[PDB]
Amino acid sequence: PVDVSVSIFINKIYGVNTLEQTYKVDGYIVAQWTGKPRKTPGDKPLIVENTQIERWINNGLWVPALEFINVVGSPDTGNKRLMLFPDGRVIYNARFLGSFSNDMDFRLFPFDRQQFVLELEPFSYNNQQLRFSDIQVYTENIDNEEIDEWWIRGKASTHISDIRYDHLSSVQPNQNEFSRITVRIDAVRNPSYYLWSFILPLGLIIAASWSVFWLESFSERLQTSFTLMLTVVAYAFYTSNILPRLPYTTVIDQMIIAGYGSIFAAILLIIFAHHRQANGVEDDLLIQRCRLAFPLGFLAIGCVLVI
Amino acid sequence: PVDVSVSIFINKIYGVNTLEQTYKVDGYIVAQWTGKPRKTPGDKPLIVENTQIERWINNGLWVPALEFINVVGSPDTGNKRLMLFPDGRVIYNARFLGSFSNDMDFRLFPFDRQQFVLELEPFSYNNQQLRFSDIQVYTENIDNEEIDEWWIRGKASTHISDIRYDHLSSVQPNQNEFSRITVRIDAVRNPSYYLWSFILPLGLIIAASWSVFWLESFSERLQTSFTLMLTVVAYAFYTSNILPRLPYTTVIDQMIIAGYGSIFAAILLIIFAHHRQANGVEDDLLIQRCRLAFPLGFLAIGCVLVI
Amino acid sequence: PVDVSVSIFINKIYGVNTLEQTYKVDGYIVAQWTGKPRKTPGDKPLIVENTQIERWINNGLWVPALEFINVVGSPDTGNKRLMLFPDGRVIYNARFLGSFSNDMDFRLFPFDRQQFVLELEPFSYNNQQLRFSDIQVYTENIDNEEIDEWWIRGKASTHISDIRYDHLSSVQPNQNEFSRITVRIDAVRNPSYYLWSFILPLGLIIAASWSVFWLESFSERLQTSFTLMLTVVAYAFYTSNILPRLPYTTVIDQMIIAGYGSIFAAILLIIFAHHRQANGVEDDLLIQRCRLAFPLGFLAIGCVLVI
Amino acid sequence: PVDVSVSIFINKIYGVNTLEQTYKVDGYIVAQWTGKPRKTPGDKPLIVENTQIERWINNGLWVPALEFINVVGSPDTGNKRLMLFPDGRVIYNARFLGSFSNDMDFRLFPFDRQQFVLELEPFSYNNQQLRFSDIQVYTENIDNEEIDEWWIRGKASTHISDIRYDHLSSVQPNQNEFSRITVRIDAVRNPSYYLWSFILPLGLIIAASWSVFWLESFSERLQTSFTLMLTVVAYAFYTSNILPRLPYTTVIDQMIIAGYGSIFAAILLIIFAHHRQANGVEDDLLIQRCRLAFPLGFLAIGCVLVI
Amino acid sequence: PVDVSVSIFINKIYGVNTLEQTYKVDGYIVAQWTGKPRKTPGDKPLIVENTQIERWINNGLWVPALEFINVVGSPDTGNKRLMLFPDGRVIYNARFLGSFSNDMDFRLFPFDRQQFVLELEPFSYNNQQLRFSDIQVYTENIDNEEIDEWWIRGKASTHISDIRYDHLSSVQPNQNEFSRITVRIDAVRNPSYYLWSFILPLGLIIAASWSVFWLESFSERLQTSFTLMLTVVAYAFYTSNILPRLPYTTVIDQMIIAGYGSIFAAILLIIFAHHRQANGVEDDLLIQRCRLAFPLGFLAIGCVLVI
Ligand SMILES: CN1CCN(C(=O)O[C@@H]2c3nccnc3C(=O)N2c2ccc(Cl)cn2)CC1
Ligand SMILES: CN1CCN(C(=O)O[C@@H]2c3nccnc3C(=O)N2c2ccc(Cl)cn2)CC1
Ligand SMILES: CN1CCN(C(=O)O[C@@H]2c3nccnc3C(=O)N2c2ccc(Cl)cn2)CC1
Ligand SMILES: CN1CCN(C(=O)O[C@@H]2c3nccnc3C(=O)N2c2ccc(Cl)cn2)CC1
Ligand SMILES: CN1CCN(C(=O)O[C@@H]2c3nccnc3C(=O)N2c2ccc(Cl)cn2)CC1
Repeated sequence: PVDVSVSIFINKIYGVNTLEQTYKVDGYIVAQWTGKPRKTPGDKPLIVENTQIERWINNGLWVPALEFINVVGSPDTGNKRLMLFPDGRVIYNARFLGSFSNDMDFRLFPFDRQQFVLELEPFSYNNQQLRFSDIQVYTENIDNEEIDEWWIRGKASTHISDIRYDHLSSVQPNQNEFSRITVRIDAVRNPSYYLWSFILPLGLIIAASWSVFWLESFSERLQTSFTLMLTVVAYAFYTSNILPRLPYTTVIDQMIIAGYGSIFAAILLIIFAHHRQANGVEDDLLIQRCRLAFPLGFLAIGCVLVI
Repeated sequence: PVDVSVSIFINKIYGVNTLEQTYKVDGYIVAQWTGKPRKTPGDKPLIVENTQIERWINNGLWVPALEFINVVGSPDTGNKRLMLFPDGRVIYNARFLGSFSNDMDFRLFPFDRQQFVLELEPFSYNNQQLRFSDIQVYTENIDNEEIDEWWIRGKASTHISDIRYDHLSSVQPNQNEFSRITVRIDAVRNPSYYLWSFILPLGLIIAASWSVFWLESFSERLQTSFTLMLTVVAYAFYTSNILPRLPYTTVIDQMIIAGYGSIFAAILLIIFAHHRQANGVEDDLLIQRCRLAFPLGFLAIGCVLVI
Repeated sequence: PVDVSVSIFINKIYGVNTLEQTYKVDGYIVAQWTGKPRKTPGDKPLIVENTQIERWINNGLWVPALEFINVVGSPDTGNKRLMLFPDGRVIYNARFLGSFSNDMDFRLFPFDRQQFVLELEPFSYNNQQLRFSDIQVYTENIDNEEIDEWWIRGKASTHISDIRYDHLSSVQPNQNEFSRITVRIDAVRNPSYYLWSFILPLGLIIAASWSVFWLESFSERLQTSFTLMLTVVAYAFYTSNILPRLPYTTVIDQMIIAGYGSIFAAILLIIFAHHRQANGVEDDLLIQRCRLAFPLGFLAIGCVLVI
Repeated sequence: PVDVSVSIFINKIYGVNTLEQTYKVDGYIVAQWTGKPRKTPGDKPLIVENTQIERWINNGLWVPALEFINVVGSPDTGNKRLMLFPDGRVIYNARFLGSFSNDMDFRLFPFDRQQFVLELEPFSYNNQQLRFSDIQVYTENIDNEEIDEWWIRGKASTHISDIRYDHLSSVQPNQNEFSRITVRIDAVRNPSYYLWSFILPLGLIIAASWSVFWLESFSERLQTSFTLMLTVVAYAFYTSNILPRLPYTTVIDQMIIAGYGSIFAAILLIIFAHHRQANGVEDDLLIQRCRLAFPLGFLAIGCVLVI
Repeated sequence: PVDVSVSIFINKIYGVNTLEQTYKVDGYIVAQWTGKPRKTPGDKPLIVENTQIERWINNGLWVPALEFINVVGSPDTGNKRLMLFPDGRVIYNARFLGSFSNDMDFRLFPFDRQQFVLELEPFSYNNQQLRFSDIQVYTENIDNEEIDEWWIRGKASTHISDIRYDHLSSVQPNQNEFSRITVRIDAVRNPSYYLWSFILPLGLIIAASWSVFWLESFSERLQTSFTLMLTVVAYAFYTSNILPRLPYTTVIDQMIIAGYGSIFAAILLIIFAHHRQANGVEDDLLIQRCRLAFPLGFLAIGCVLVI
């Protein structure tokens, strides 16, 4: 059972696709194992780049194909390198840019916590043939957190395991466990942009909605919530067109639903204030003055949606 | 007639193109058929990965090309593996990402039922040369329905059948039936996002539209439905910029039309109210008070569109 | 002069690009021609799939390149197959997906009739070297038009001709006419979406524009016409974002220009009615009541557009 | 010094990318030169299609690589052809699709004059080794300009010149001038769509803005200018979503700023009119009756854009 | 320790992706080194183009792969050229187009200062095997600055350095410093388009907002502030849709925030003016006439955000 020791060097994690639950990783794989000793020129290690690697594989060099289990599509492999040592050991070094897949929950956007994952697994060789000895992951990142969209928490957490593959086994009974390296990088979204540019003005819109009650006439009170309604639509349009695509409501979506709610609720009280009377124009002196009543009724219903 | 056994492993079904009637399928194919026995190194099955498979083919390994009938474009093939057993049998295993085509009706969106389909068929060998012995499909999915756009329902239908290509047959008469594997995976759309952020406020807009009759003045009444019209336009827009491209009207698309209708029907009633008179300002006390007439008249005419 | 029988089987015609004048065709080419008899294994027809065709060609197999004349870029090719019969004859079968070029008039959108074309031609052999014996095209489609964007009308037109490249001929004089196959598929656009979701409400906006004249005051008449204008801009905006980009105006675009007009004409009359007076508010006592005059005056200006 | 004759046949010029200063050119390249006499099968010219050309190159056939100096990326090449004549001469024919770069000024859009340029040059051979003997360009386009976005004007300009790369020469001193073919194709934009759907309504918006002065009251005069303001924004938007992305203002863009200006200037005058007084309500019966004054001040700013 | 002399020729720097922090570079690499003397045809340096380069490599030509350290994905390579001299020296020449990554701060857009960076380093060989003797960069760009998006300021930066990978060294101890060429080009953004088309009209929007205090009534003062609010939303939208996407606010983003605030402060002062009284309509003679107060109060807070 060949021991393969791995090092992944992560260069940039970028381009998160909310819809596809996808993110881009550029970096390097280094894979090392020990073969039977060789005679290299001089005595110095033999270097074999790109094209020539296939030539060595033809003359019988075992260079096992390691699949990125959760890569969507197949990665752009940059340069490849075989490092063949005379003491026997073999190093395969190559650059890759890949699009990777992971479960991503975006429901509390723009306050999501996500985690970026890599899954390596030898493509054709079982655990009894090729085994992952160890893995080091190097996230050569740090600093400039507010210039980048995401805050990396940890240093990269790792777990090597055995996967079975209990569908038709049968082919090779007793031996259908593959060893799998699983690298996880934890991360937090830097919400500033979304707070100041989406959350804040959506609030000023929402708040200023409640100023509909400081209007004197019923005609004023009502004709204005129609403009005010048109505003939340202008906003939802502005919001939706800019924000990441998801198949669900995020927190910001709910804020917008709440805007439609306060305003539609406003419409109802306002019409109600007017026509519920003991004459015709008996506008409920206190209900018309719910100018404080439901702004804080919104903030109570607001603090409960937080739970 | 070579018996070929297939097993398809479905990893991710994503990216439905509504206009193109398209979806993405990531997975693995395993194909097995049995040959004349080989003398393999050691005695354990021989592994041939990617490039070396072509090398084996140039030397006469029969690897029959299995075509994805309904793949739009030609799939992204990942690692390929030939697994050659001494008892003769041959296993072809490769990872694939493909764009598949199937008839998709999205009329009752966002509540569509869809079925993601795969059709396998040997590219050059007929039922009398190469035959599909059996096929199993494994969708090793589970959990997180409320996170995903699509909810898979069954375990996946399978069907092997025989296709008669009766166009110039003639070339090889009597032997022009190809055997076809058909996988069908049932699905339902996640209607939550479309309900809460589209259906709901669209209703509040349509509903608030009716509050125009609670206005005292005629000029207020009329000038108002023009802001109100401007609303359903800004809203139809927000919908169409965000919702999926189609060549037909969905349930939402209709709501928008009924939206335009209520307002335009209103405008007419309002002018009628005013100008159908025996003086100038004889507003039909009852017709100006059709505040209940067409709000509940909209629910009957609205629900008849459901039949 | 080698006789080539061609047969194209059309699977999907999708993805029309209105600015670039483009469409996608997925299907298969089958080309048949006859060589000197071969000694094939058994005596049965010899099959050569993908990778191997190029190999036979290094050993002198003439497999002439047939070019897609009006293809944009170079086609996505699926599986290749040579079918080599012992009596001499040779059949080439391949799958393709290509983006094709053709003149397309979209002036009468959403009611265009279009025709999707394939133009095949030998890439290197003239009419005296390679000639198209015949060509048949099978678009084994039918049914479900109300699901697809386009409705195919005919069964496909065919045309074999001779193309005379008379630019420097000279090199090989008297012999530079290549034989060309031309396929034609007629189609009609499915106007349903555009009828209900563009034409109808745009008609309602314009119609409701005319309701400006039932407004009592001048202040009312002119201000409401500003909202009216903004609704046509909001509509102008919703139209252009969803509708296909063209370098010319369609029918829907004109309805829009007509909209801005009916509204701008009213602005002018409305100011006129009021300021053309013998006192100050002498709205030409009758002209303000052109409530019927220019709506049907619009429909006549509308039918002058039948020309 | 090898004499090479070139002929380019342009099939389609399309897809102008304003931002990147790029356009697509599809066509064929033909190059002819005279080698040492050969013995071809029969004695008529030998044809070598695609794959097979490298094979001929591997055996010492000089097929010199001619680079498209201004191509963005590397061209999509379709079928390749070698034509080997017994008298020595060699013909290289290939189809290409390329994105080419040239300086493009889009300021006076939608009436720009652009020129599509192709630049050809041997990649590895200097003027003393390989020289462009002559070149002719064929624009086999014609008819129906009214359906196409761009109108090709001339019959294509041609220039063979010598480029002196005087950077370290040194390597090969006295000999580092490359021969360069320059093709120029002038064209004009189809101004129809933009005149009718941008300029005409952009104008009617700006014009109707001026009706603010026929409003009687000060509220009306001031408040409407705000609604009037929102319209130039909504119009600014539609303009921006549809029109080409540039790093500078176009004519229309300036038209839009002028819309914003006329309205902001009106805001001031309207306020000035009201408050420049000898009472409170000394509304300049005249400055409020600059109803003719500043529409022609706009026609003046309009004619100043020409100076 | 092989001396490699490098020269980069920059053709075009374009296509900057703000979210990915990406930009496109088209140009040429020249690499020169001296090997052991060769026997070339004639005595003139031998030319080996594209395809034939690998053929020389398979015969043992050392052609070391130079990695673009900071490239995103792997470059589109055009023509390659090997120039093999009799005296030993070898020149590698290739055109390339790549997307490169560099840290980009876009906080004070549109008044950005950026620097476009290229990083070269041998993929497999350290400082002791392969060393960069010198490098010159030629950016033969100039002029028409007001036509191109970015104004290249300095000439070109050059820095050869030694990178110490101190990760498992071990494998090759004492020798794991690679020599790195770093090219820096400074550039400044052309702020014209965003000034004249964004900054300016945004300013006129904000300013014309303050005129709400010149309105006589409270309803005039309040209701208009809502149309004023919807106008900022409209502008936010138009801005957002056109401007480059980033994860943080730029200057324009703040202007919009300031716009939202100014309107909300107005909603407040205005309601307050009205209800802070000793009667009911005692509109504070100074606070109603904060017509100068907070137009200038915005200018100090506007001037303090700059400092
Ligand atoms: C990464 N590597 C290991 C797994 N492979 C694989 O084994 O494929 C399928 C697979 N994919 C998903 C889930 N289960 C299975 C399974 O049981 N397979 C299988 C089963 C038998 C044989 Cl001979 C080959 N493959 C592809 C290459
Ligand atoms: C998957 N497969 C079966 C179909 N092949 C082929 O049959 O293509 C066509 C095809 N496509 C669609 C409908 N009918 C036909 C037909 O009659 N064909 C055909 C073409 C050539 C020959 Cl020799 C025999 N048959 C190619 C490979
Ligand atoms: C199908 N086809 C590809 C184009 N080929 C070719 O003929 O190239 C050009 C071409 N393209 C478009 C229009 N006319 C011509 C012409 O007259 N050509 C030409 C010019 C010289 C020689 Cl030797 C051969 N052909 C020939 C066969
Ligand atoms: C078509 N083409 C191929 C590449 N060639 C080349 O000359 O590239 C560079 C280049 N590109 C742009 C501007 N100047 C130069 C220069 O002086 N070069 C150069 C550098 C070294 C050597 Cl040996 C030869 N040429 C020139 C002709
Ligand atoms: C340009 N070139 C040199 C080095 N390569 C390389 O060094 O890969 C990794 C790498 N990438 C990023 C950061 N550090 C390292 C490291 O220490 N590696 C490594 C791992 C094993 C061996 Cl033998 C040599 N080097 C990449 C290609």
